[PDB]
Amino acid sequence: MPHAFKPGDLVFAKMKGYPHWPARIDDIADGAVKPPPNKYPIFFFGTHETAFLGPKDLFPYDKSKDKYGKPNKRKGFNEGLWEIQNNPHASYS
Repeated sequence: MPHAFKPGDLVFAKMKGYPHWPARIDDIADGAVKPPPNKYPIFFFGTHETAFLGPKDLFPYDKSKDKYGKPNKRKGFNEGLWEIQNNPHASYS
């Protein structure tokens, strides 16, 4: 059975106006800005941008990849598909 989301989990994350996007739940480094309550720090692969999202916008990657894991014209998307499949836990800083 599912647990709550934790750092390192792989997802497609949904933002208004964007396709479901390959991403991970990030850690929050000591001294780093914390998300709002009930929000997670989401790192989006390919763009390497961060937003704060709650679970309603988070789709576990294994369950969802057949639906959402297809190329897209949007900037950074296809790079992001490579990253989530091939090195999802690397430093992209």
